[PDB]
Amino acid sequence: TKWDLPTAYPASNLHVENLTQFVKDVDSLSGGKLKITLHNNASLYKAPEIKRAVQGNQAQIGEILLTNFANEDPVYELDGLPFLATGYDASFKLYQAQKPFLEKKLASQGMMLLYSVAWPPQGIFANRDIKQVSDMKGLKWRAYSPVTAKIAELVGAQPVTVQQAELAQAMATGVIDSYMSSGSTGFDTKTYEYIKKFYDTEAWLPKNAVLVNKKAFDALDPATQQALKKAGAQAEERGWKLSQEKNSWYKEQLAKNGMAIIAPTAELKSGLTEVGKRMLDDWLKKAGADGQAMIDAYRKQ
Ligand SMILES: O=C1CC[C@@H](C(=O)O)N1
Repeated sequence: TKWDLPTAYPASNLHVENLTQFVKDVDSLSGGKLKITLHNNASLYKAPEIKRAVQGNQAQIGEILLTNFANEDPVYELDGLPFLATGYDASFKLYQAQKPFLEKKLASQGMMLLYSVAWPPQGIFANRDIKQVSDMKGLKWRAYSPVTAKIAELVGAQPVTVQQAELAQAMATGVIDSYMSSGSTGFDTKTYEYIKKFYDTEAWLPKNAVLVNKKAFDALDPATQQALKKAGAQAEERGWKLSQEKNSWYKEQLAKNGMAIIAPTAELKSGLTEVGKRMLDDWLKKAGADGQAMIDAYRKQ
């Protein structure tokens, strides 16, 4: 059996490095009965397209950024809310709280959640001095999701969505001067050529998820199914591992390259916390009882 797996990120990206090992694990564990071809850097499907591609079984498996789908259902927005889970442990616990509801929602559309891994803690790339939220008014902001567009609007920035595959170009032509993302993305797009500061706000840790079409899964023999699930579990473990481990490497490498890595003032964090509380209120209202259940489970961990 041959499957195709689109990802929106380049070969050098930590999630794709992990996906590369994952496809090798599926081959090895399934004894070669399942071969997955990776289509990287949005070459086959682009970020906004991948969930629909797997839903229709155009690709049997695919990697998405959960928060790209925040407008479709509140469950997708959760790991993009600022100042709710601001480290790897809190992020993993938020994930565990979210997971049953993510799986339920995906199941309603004929998909399975294979594994999910957090991007590194999100900071602000800017050329400006930002000591408080007001210092962000009027920023030419690059969003990578609906939620990150909302955050921009809430700080008075002016966002435009640009996928990572188009980010280097958007910076090089000056359409955007600032954004929130990881040291990972900053490094991989050589953001240091155009933008000189990264405020290490660790505001959230958004996850990617590898989704599988249920019908495609069901067509496989039991051993091959189990090989895929085991490869999936190994991928989750390794992905969280590599995400956290490389985070310090990217920050120090960005510094090597002339970027100022700056811890946020208490004032900047408090202002963004206020934005976060507003967004969580809004989210609870959209999400209803399921939102409350998720937040309760997260707060119990
Ligand atoms: O850290 C991240 C989250 C999504 C991706 C991006 O900037 O598009 N990099």
